[PDB]
Amino acid sequence: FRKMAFPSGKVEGCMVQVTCGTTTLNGLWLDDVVYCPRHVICTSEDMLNPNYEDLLIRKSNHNFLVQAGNVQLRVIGHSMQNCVLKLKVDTANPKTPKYKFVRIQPGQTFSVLACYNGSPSGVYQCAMRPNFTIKGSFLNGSCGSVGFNIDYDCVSFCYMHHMELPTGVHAGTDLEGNFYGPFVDRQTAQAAGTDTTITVNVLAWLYAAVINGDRWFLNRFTTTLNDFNLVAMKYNYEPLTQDHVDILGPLSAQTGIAVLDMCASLKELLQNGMNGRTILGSALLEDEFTPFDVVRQCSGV
Amino acid sequence: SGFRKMAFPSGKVEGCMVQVTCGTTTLNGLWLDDVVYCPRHVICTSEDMLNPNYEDLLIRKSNHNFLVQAGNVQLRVIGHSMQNCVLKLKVDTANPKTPKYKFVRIQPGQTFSVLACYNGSPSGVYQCAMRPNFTIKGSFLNGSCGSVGFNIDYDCVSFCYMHHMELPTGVHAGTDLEGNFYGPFVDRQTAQAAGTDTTITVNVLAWLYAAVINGDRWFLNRFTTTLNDFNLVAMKYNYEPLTQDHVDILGPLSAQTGIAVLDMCASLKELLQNGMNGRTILGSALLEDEFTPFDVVRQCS
Ligand SMILES: *[C@@H](O)[C@H](C[C@@H]1CCNC1=O)NC(=O)[C@H](CC(C)C)NC(=O)OC[C@@H]1CCC(=O)N1Cc1ccc2c(c1)OC(F)(F)O2
Ligand SMILES: *[C@@H](O)[C@H](C[C@@H]1CCNC1=O)NC(=O)[C@H](CC(C)C)NC(=O)OC[C@@H]1CCC(=O)N1Cc1ccc2c(c1)OC(F)(F)O2
Repeated sequence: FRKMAFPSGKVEGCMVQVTCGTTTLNGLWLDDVVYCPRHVICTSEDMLNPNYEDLLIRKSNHNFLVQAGNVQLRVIGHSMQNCVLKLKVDTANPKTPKYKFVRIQPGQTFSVLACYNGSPSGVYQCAMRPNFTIKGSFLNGSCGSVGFNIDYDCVSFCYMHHMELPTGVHAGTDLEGNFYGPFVDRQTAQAAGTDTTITVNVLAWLYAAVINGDRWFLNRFTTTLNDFNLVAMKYNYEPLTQDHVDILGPLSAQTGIAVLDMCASLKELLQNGMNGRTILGSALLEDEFTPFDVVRQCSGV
Repeated sequence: SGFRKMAFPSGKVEGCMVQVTCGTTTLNGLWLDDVVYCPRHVICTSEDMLNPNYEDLLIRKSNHNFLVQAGNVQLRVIGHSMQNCVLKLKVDTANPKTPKYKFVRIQPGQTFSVLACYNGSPSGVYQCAMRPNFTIKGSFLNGSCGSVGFNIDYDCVSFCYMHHMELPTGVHAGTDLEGNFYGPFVDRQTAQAAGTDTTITVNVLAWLYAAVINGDRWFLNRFTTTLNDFNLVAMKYNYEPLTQDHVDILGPLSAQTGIAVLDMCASLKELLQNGMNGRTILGSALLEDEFTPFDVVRQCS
């Protein structure tokens, strides 16, 4: 059972390089518009406390160099929507997929296409943490890399990358330019709120470990939803809602394990530990698979 | 901690996937220039899979018995031949999305990305390591055969794996793109068993180098060993012996850290013989063996 990213080709065809001054990062080119982080317009000194509206009015279209491979695209207009800069260019991207912009919920997963200088570098699956960070792999020059999900042939973009926090986690916006979380695109040290574990996802992953014939963790005990949630919250796990229980049905039916029976198993693991043993390889409980993720990977989408 | 299994962007390979059908048996093929490569067992009915005679099955076949499709568009077959366990179908159209490519045969311990495909359609991409027993731990469902594993160096796709089967323990086996199986497996629907697996020592050493790069270096000792002494001890812990090629591919990390490979070997030996003693490395009490030296450099630097 594998953490699996969406095929990235439809997104690769949209990545371009955007430069302003000595600053270079990635942009996303959809039809005749290039989307990128607005802090591209900032110098070193600008980044410590940037008045973006002020810095933006002092720029011309010709301050922005956009490159699709070897080809420069001419910027014929620019505007700003929250923390994203939109650069209108004179050519349409014929590789534009069917797409939508979505804001994802904490606990949901998406694929990241990490890019440098407009060139795709790697792809991997991430979850929006409850504290609205993401545990990504992003180096200098990764900004403007995007996160996405694919449904049929439609790409739903949900994340654009802007920053790293001192703990090594990452923060960014949706494609409307609104940050996930209480962060700001200024070069200052920013801490996140206390993170919590995505309980419905841990439960999905336990079911997966069962489906792959691993069940040392199961038990005869059982629990009410509320008593589970009391213990969950004590251990900085998110509460489990009835809709979460509903979502887990399919995995429940599949294995013949009632959701609340699996909650009892997870409660025992929280309280006792893994006593050295491991599940699907991991010394640690995994919380970045949604129920959909586990199912779709026992379906074949 | 802070390391992710990261796959290569899959777009260049997505542009090469097709489906190949013989009667009702459909699997995936790889379309490069005017040849489609696929597992030869596409020519087998279930009765043939039980104990197939491939050369006889192939002589009964003509070009017009092979249905090759890119999406729903038929690609006409104008020639067919068998190379080891792969079928080569000459087609009348050169794939306009053919990337720069080569066919490489990887060594155990090397990692690659798998683009899991069904009916010629990509479902997901993920990183795999070739185990020392020549199996991989994939996520492969019915209809996945002919999915390929690859690395991308610059813009050149090195195809190293094509999927053919599952083993009784639920791990996976297949061939290179010349059709030669990795490991002592054959494409027949008979129960086969993989060698007992071992830990990929070269990758563990890469992981220790990664830890040192990130400032986690308690396990470094003042000592060294010969390669032979290390190998004899390591085999007692179900670790793979190192090869000269392993020593060579650790060169860049050795140089980056100034820690000679054989000194790191001595550090590892001490971890094996004395244990971790309740310590963590990179956040874990488990040594990771599915990140190659290349993987470490790509995520550190
Ligand atoms: C893309 O332009 C780039 C992406 C970064 C670079 C390294 N990894 C990334 O993800 N963005 C930025 O550099 C971003 C630009 C601002 C104008 C928004 N700055 C940034 O991340 O600066 C440091 C960061 C801002 C928020 C915060 O708390 N810090 C301070 C900090 C201090 C020490 C750190 C650290 C961040 O990350 C660390 F590496 F772990 O150590
Ligand atoms: C692609 O055509 C397909 C891929 C399979 C489908 C399920 N997972 C896969 O990887 N290949 C085959 O079905 C393949 C075709 C033959 C011509 C090789 N056969 C196959 O995998 O047959 C079963 C397998 C062959 C070697 C072996 O020992 N077996 C028997 C077996 C028994 C019990 C199993 C098992 C395999 O896998 C298990 F799920 F773990 O349980």
